Amino acid sequence: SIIDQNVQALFNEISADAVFVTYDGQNIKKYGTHLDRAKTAYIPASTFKIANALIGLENHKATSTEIFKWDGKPRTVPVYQELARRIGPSLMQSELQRIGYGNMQIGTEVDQFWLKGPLTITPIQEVKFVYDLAQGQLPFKPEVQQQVKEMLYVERRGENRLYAKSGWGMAVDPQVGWYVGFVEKADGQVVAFALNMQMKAGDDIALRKQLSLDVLDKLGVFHY
Repeated sequence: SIIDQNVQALFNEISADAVFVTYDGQNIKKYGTHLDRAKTAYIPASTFKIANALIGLENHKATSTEIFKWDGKPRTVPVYQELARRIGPSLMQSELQRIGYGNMQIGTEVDQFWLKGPLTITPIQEVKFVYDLAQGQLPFKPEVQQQVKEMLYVERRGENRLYAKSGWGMAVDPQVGWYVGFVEKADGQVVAFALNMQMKAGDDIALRKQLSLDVLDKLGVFHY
């Protein structure tokens, strides 16, 4: 109660339209200025990178070394567009259906469907997806799930490990901002999370991360 309250107090300090969803395998919890956002569908933007990498590796369209290398070039970080193209529309479509990702619609010959639509996904879907990833519970090779996990690795605090992916849909209006991830605790326990907020042009690039970390701190889940 008092922790939930204290988190709710935090969202007074900023005027952004936002939700923060957590999932621990059992309960969805929702915090923020506009809780309706949790069950609203938005374009994944670069959060799609999570599905693209999994699908690419599972169907032998890239190795993890190749993806890790592409991700680390002098250069945020976007979907590996060449890999999406190697997967191709037919396979992407059937793989997204197979795994149940968002609305599972990519259109027909849409180049960057994660940026333009028609693909969308709720925060609640996002947070359950990366939870499944964290626990090896997606229908992919365990090795593939582990190597996608490590692509998302941000930070360690003790043996509490933070994993995250940011997104910013600049081509939809209103624009959408994502910070999706999970904290894998030292014991083994996992708390998945999703920041979803409305973005503007000229907004601070660092705010999604910093707001998420402040929530995770208040929640007792991770102390950056």
